[PDB]
Amino acid sequence: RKFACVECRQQKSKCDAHERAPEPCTKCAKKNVPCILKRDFRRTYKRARNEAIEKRFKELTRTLTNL
Amino acid sequence: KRKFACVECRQQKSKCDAHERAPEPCTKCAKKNVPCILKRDFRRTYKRARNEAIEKRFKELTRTLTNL
DNA sequence: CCCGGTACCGGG
DNA sequence: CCCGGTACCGGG
Ligand SMILES: [Zn+2]
Ligand SMILES: [Zn+2]
Ligand SMILES: [Zn+2]
Ligand SMILES: [Zn+2]
Repeated sequence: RKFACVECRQQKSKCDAHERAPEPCTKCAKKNVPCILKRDFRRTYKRARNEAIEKRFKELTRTLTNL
Repeated sequence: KRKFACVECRQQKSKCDAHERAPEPCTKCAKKNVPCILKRDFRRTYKRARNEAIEKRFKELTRTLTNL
């Protein structure tokens, strides 16, 4: 059907791009950011990803310091 | 604070207007001539699975008795 | 901004 | 009727 754009999918917000024609969806406009489409796109769980990077980062640093 | 859908509409993943329909059963439930019940804790039920499963446990029993 | 958690579309 | 699968609300 009428899928939601990348940003709106990431922010789990109501997207009206499919109605906004070539003009960026309201949301992406209210943020002055390219309203991109990609039926393939999947949301990124930020919070998690960060906790991971911090952990994987410390773990790395720590391991290196072991010399 | 969101408006939950009635049992039947949840079971059928159909648009439910139970709320904006006051005491009168949700549109969908009325047309099906069935009770429009509301239960927050209600979870749908996968029919096709249940059936396929029920047929196996039965057919397994059929082969055992037949294989004798 | 982010997301847990639903409502519901579209199609078989 | 049934559902796979995705849009979006409601809130911190
Ligand atoms: Zn959008
Ligand atoms: Zn957009
Ligand atoms: Zn209903
Ligand atoms: Zn109903």
